[PDB]
Amino acid sequence: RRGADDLIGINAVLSAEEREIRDTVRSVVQRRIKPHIASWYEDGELPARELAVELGELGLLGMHLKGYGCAGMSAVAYGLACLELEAGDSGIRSLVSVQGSLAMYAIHAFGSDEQKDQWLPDMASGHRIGCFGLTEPDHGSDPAGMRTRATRSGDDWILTGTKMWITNGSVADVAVVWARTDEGIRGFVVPTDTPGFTANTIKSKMSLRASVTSELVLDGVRLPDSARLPGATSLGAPLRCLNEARFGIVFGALGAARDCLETALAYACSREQFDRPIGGFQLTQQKLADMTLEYGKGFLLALHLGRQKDAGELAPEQVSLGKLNNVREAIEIARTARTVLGASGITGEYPVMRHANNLESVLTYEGTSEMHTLIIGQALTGVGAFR
Amino acid sequence: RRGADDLIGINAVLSAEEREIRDTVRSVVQRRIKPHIASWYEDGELPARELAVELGELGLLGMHLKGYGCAGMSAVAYGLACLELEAGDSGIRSLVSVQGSLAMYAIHAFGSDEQKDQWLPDMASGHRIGCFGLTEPDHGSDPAGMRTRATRSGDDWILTGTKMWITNGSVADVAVVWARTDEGIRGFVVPTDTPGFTANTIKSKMSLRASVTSELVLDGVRLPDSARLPGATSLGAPLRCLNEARFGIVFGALGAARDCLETALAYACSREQFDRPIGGFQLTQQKLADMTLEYGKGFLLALHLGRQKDAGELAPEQVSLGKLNNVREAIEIARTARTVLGASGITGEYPVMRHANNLESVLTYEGTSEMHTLIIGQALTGVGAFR
Amino acid sequence: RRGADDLIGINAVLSAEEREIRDTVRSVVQRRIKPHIASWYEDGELPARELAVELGELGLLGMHLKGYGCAGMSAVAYGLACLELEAGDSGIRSLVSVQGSLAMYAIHAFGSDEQKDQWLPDMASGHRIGCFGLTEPDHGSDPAGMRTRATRSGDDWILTGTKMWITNGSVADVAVVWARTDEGIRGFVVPTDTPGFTANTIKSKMSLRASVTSELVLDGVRLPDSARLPGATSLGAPLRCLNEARFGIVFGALGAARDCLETALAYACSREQFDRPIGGFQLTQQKLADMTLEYGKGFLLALHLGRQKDAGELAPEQVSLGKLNNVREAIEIARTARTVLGASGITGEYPVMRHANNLESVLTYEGTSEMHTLIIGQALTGVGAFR
Amino acid sequence: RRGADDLIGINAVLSAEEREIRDTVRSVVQRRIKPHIASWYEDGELPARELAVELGELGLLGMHLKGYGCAGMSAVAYGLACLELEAGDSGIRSLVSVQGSLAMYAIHAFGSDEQKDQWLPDMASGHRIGCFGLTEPDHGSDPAGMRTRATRSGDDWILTGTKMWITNGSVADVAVVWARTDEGIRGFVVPTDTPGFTANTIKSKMSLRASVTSELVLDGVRLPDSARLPGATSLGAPLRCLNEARFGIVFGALGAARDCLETALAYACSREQFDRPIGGFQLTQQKLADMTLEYGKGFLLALHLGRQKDAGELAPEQVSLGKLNNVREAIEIARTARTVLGASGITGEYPVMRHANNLESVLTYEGTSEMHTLIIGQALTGVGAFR
Ligand SMILES: Cc1cc2c(cc1C)N(C[C@H](O)[C@H](O)[C@H](O)COP(=O)(O)OP(=O)(O)OC[C@H]1O[C@@H](n3cnc4c(N)ncnc43)[C@H](O)[C@@H]1O)c1[nH]c(=O)[nH]c(=O)c1N2
Ligand SMILES: Cc1cc2c(cc1C)N(C[C@H](O)[C@H](O)[C@H](O)COP(=O)(O)OP(=O)(O)OC[C@H]1O[C@@H](n3cnc4c(N)ncnc43)[C@H](O)[C@@H]1O)c1[nH]c(=O)[nH]c(=O)c1N2
Ligand SMILES: Cc1cc2c(cc1C)N(C[C@H](O)[C@H](O)[C@H](O)COP(=O)(O)OP(=O)(O)OC[C@H]1O[C@@H](n3cnc4c(N)ncnc43)[C@H](O)[C@@H]1O)c1[nH]c(=O)[nH]c(=O)c1N2
Ligand SMILES: Cc1cc2c(cc1C)N(C[C@H](O)[C@H](O)[C@H](O)COP(=O)(O)OP(=O)(O)OC[C@H]1O[C@@H](n3cnc4c(N)ncnc43)[C@H](O)[C@@H]1O)c1[nH]c(=O)[nH]c(=O)c1N2
Ligand SMILES: [Cl-]
Ligand SMILES: [Cl-]
Ligand SMILES: [Cl-]
Ligand SMILES: [Cl-]
Ligand SMILES: [Cl-]
Ligand SMILES: [Cl-]
Ligand SMILES: [Cl-]
Ligand SMILES: [Cl-]
Repeated sequence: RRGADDLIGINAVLSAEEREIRDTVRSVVQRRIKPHIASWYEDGELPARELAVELGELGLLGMHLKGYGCAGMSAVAYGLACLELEAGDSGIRSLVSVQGSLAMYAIHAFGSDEQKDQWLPDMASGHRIGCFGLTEPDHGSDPAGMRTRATRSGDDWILTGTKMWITNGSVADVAVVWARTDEGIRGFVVPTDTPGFTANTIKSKMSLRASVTSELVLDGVRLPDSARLPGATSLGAPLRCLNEARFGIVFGALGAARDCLETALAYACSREQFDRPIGGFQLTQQKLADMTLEYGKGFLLALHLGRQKDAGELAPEQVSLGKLNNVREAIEIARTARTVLGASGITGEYPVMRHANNLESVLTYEGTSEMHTLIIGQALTGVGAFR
Repeated sequence: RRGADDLIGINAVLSAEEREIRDTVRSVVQRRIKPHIASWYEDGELPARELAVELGELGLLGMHLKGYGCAGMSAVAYGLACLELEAGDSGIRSLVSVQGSLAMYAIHAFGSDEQKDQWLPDMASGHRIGCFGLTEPDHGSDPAGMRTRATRSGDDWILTGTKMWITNGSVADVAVVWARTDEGIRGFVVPTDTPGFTANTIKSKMSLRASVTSELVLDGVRLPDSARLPGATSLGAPLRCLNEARFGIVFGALGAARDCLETALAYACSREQFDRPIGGFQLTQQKLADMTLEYGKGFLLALHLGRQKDAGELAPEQVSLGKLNNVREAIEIARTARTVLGASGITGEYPVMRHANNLESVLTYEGTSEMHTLIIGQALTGVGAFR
Repeated sequence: RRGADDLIGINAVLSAEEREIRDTVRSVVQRRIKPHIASWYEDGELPARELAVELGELGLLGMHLKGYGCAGMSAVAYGLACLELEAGDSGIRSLVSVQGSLAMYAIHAFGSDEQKDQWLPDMASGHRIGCFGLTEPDHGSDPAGMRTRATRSGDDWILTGTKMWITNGSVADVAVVWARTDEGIRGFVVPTDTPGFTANTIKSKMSLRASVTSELVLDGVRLPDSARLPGATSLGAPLRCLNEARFGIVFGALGAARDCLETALAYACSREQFDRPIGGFQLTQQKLADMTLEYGKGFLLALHLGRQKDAGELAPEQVSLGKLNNVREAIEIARTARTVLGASGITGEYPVMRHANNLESVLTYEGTSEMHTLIIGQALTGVGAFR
Repeated sequence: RRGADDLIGINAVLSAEEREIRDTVRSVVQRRIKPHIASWYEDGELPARELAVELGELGLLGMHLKGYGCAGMSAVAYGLACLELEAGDSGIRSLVSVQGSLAMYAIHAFGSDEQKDQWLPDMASGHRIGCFGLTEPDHGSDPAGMRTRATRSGDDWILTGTKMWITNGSVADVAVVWARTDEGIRGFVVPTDTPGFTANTIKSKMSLRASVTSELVLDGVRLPDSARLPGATSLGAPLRCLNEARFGIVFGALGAARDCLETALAYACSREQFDRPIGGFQLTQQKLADMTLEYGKGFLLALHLGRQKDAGELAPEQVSLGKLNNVREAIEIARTARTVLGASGITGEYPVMRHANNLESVLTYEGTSEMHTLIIGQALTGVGAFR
């Protein structure tokens, strides 16, 4: 029996430095996440604040950023880290994506030196948690239509609106909030203790239950001009953040896929029915071959994109190739794997249903499958088809 | 806007009697199931005993059986009832399938007059709950390999083994248990208070959470010969029961599909993005068209099979056409529908994730997709390919 | 071994009258089409004029029309006839569709009594061949944009434009030609000997090679006002004709599917590999089950639509369900069947490649898959998404 | 507008040497193959002998072999060459695959020095054409079951049997023929002028029409022992040859895909319907995105396998990943591309139907999709499921 990674030949196309980072994160996941995750997911509650500190002190927050206590690792090493985190759980990887590639990235890329120096080192250590308030109840795929507004009042700004589906929102110390102004989209560094700001936890989730997801109500929150991100002057600012986060998801989704594929492979060799291992039936082999193919193609695509990113050669339409492909192929792998487990596959004895349900959120967030199709389509044709 | 049933033209191919039964069950579901189901599913607990009484007193237990207080309705009317029940929830329809088409059916078909007279009227009223113990930890798709044994001891039988994944097991008054004997497979009517018999509820389910699913331990349970089902003399007896239950699932799965499709259709007309209803985008219309097609083809297949069943013309390989097709197409409808809802689709605000997760169990139980493929294949070729 | 029709149970849902018509057409196909079709297809040439006479004298032209020597058969019987014709070859069924459901239908529905009396009886006998000139080089899916014009000159009309992909065009005696005028779309009965009218046969076809497909050049063709179809006053006139033809295709495509499925079933039982019939392998059974399911669902959909049509209950969006589904599922059946035949499947020893290539034209013509998706989508949502 | 190769970023992961070879072969294809291929394919006839000389003198026969006038290029460069050849036509690439990776390879790997010195330089120049006789009428996927026999007669061998579907057979000077003997499978270098040897061209092909495909009849062909390949002592010998040829197909199939994708991309930008380029509709963009993804994933898989092959790290189950994936994804690309062209796509004005029909043979030969599934399955599970 050859495992999927062995059959694909993954280690041989990575460096020793990359493999070391991957191995380090895998060990963190096996030790600190996997023993608890079934319970956190079932309960829909996790010690998010304590976990952020743990992960930050381990060097896992802001991994792809430079300075301020961050790891400054390569795009490929960061990708491998995300893959390992998500093999643990997509909710856990989501906490990390929002912290580093959304909230910290926004401050790193568009913030004043005062904002960077105030927030980034404590965010890298996990002692202060961020969130990224873009989506609203009525505006998700079309953030250009956002209705949260920032209006001037003397030297201050007044922020009024509601953000929805905001990861980490209820446990966040700081919110990077996007708003429309009379001169275009702007972003603000919003301490969550500011009067007028409330965060409400979303309950009854059937996906991403080991993550905090919130409504943010900005009920006329008054901020000084110094709270504005000076470098953010258009919708392109939040979109640059999304493209950073999307890259991590390109790798991350493959971790959930891998965990499911490995589960199905092991089960197909151990479980017998009709006097042979179920892996000895053609219909089982078809599934295992198909899943291994999409995992391997997805990994080679992710690695290619990461190598391009490190070389400085990576556009949003290229990231969209990876995001469109790897998330939908991952969720199909999870679904197929569950069928191989039969009834055993319907409980948290195995990770497959958790992965499959989690991947519903990953499929939708950071641009739906349709959004990525249209981004790629526009690149290929020169014609937008969003409207 | 035309709804899916209107576009397909369903009412015109049903009788007034059939439509009345359908409407009656729909009203029961809307009144007695839908207001509570989100909570029952989340909690993984429901008042199963009280619900059985409610459903029985409403005429909904043993619907397709004749006599003993049962409705004696046609195959088509029974199918429509199952569709409505499952549009409520597959777990609820499962409680009903096990009660009527498995446990009562077995007694009705193979029982002595003493067994029928003792058990069936109280089962039809819901005052006594049954379960059907075929599957074991190591034998599911291949029940011919079952290892639960029944051995003679004087005039008594001693039953020893474990059954697993048994719907209603922990709340059952009576268990119809299948065992191997020196002269072939036999079935027994096992009061669950018999010494040596225990039932343990399976927890941590990610599917069918509004149903009771159990392990049955038969630790040398001593029964008189009068507990044996006299008419059951081979594996064909439990298989006849499965074919009755499978028929109800052929219709039932379409109810979960319908509920999801209707949800997606309504949302596509109400939700706007990029300044139009999302139903005004081609990619949305593709989904809605594809889902409506598979729902309608699945319904026409179910109706055809039901008409054959009423005419006396329905073989197991024909039932397998419906079971193979309608469950996998239903789960694909649920999955696709969830994508149309975006983030809103990930909570129990909408029924789609519950339906999709429930359908995992329906896909596996009563013969997996692979089993039905091989049943149809053997019919088409004359050659078995199970081994 | 049960054949697909036997497993589905088709004869039991048809009348004796319907079965008789079906059987009669099957015999015509077996005797007059199947012995020659491989040669006609390879050559890309067939005795179309002689064949039209044969088919007309057999009662097969204008089958669903009433009067003028036409059969006046039901929608269901007509459908079954089309299925049998296409099981022979889609090109042959195309000749018939254009003759009856397009060219004759247009005259029957919108013509003057003079036009009907002049043309229809000789068209029903096959002694005069029609064609239906809607599509142009630059306008296919959007016939509202057609640029062929009809302009008044005294009491005459002058028709100027080019029609393209016109079945029967080079062998037609009469062309029903659609044109834009200052008062909307109009249709004309155009004798093909009219000065200025030329028809050029399209060559190098890789599909529908046993059909004549042509360019029509109307180079200022002068016609009296009596050539205008008086009842045709908008784009809805040619669209009504298309909806008649589409209905026949709903059934027709299933004939090509059936022929391929039957071929694969027979081969799977006869061909041995690895010491068993290839039908004894699970992967083969998967294909045979899947194909049989889509054939049967497609047939039940077609029959349902035909029963609605006879009852007067059939809208264009309902026809589109059948056209969208049955053509794409038929072509997938043909493709899958070819794989079962291995190398033997690549020559005209078997009909599968001819059917698969023919179905490319059927998938595109009478509204592409995308057009039908959007017709169904608009019906479901109330919102057009063509633009 | 970004082309597919540009969007994927292919040149940046190749060397200048690799790009030069690719470019050289592309120019040969554009100049010597593309102007004639529509006619050769339609006619089912090509100047195969003259073409072999042309290709050999250009260095394109035996590209991956060392010595004897062969190019000795890397696995990656050879792959790129095959991709370019097949973008021309799969039939043409097939002539090359059989010449180099089957017939020459067999002699190179298992032949005596006398055989190598006699045959290989004239095969590399194209002045002598080879074929590879493994498949028989009744044994294709299971060559272990072959019935062509070689029996000893004094110091001679007598070869008796029929080989079928043999590329280049009717134009071959030499046939590498596999036979069963009393001591296992053996291979023979068979001059085609040997008495008793006849080759018959297979006609009525609907695929690979620009290739010669033949029946070989070995009617008691008498050969000296020196005709035996000394190094071939089991079924593993012909299988090693297949694994060499399969590798070239992993790349080759992507060339047919590319040509189709490029065709669809150009057409989507040029063709207007409903007042916009058809590439401006969402359903068109979905197709273009999906095709580009599978082309790019397939290319990254091929390149990965080629890099492994050059490093000495490439097993048959790894080759099977590429063969299974790239051929079925290529044929799906061709099919999808044809739909984008509408009616224009059904003639040889565009290359898509030729590519799609050619790929039917590529899907089947060198191991069917099912064979590759089972090779991968056995590697993953340790259990064979062929029987
Ligand atoms: C658990 C979780 C966590 C988060 C988030 C979501 C979830 C579920 N998101 C929000 C996420 O980014 C958001 O859900 C997506 O952008 C999709 O937006 P909507 O859900 O509003 O769907 P929306 O209403 O946009 O779309 C609904 C459906 O219509 C389709 N559609 C929309 N426009 C279309 C068009 N023009 N053409 C074709 N189809 C179209 C969509 O693809 C989708 O299928 C978030 N956000 C945030 O700011 N910060 C965060 O931390 C997170 N985290
Ligand atoms: C919630 C719920 C509720 C119930 C039940 C299940 C569940 C999940 N069932 C049990 C159910 O019938 C059982 O799960 C199925 O028969 C499948 O058996 P296993 O789960 O053991 O899978 P099993 O181990 O048989 O199969 C595992 C996988 O291997 C495949 N496979 C097996 N044999 C194969 C072959 N020869 N060729 C190809 N593939 C093959 C299967 O298709 C599946 O994908 C049950 N039972 C009962 O007796 N009473 C009840 O009330 C219920 N209720
Ligand atoms: C062999 C044969 C025979 C005939 C015919 C065709 C063929 C191949 N037809 C013509 C046929 O009706 C025509 O090909 C189709 O209507 C499609 O039009 P075009 O080929 O111009 O494609 P067109 O250019 O319209 O479309 C090209 C592609 O773009 C897509 N597309 C177009 N608009 C779109 C939109 N708004 N949104 C999304 N996608 C869109 C299409 O679905 C297609 O995939 C015909 N005609 C006739 O009048 N009489 C006849 O007898 C016949 N017979
Ligand atoms: C144009 C062209 C050109 C060539 C060739 C073919 C063609 C079409 N081939 C022959 C080719 O290698 C051969 O067609 C394939 O190996 C498949 O064998 P059969 O066609 O006999 O199908 P076969 O009869 O083996 O299989 C029929 C079907 O059954 C399936 N099947 C078979 N066994 C199965 C199993 N155990 N489980 C599941 N499914 C199974 C197959 O996958 C296939 O779908 C060839 N050969 C050669 O020696 N030299 C050459 O040059 C060429 N060239
Ligand atoms: Cl991050
Ligand atoms: Cl746009
Ligand atoms: Cl029941
Ligand atoms: Cl069997
Ligand atoms: Cl007709
Ligand atoms: Cl529109
Ligand atoms: Cl070669
Ligand atoms: Cl084997």
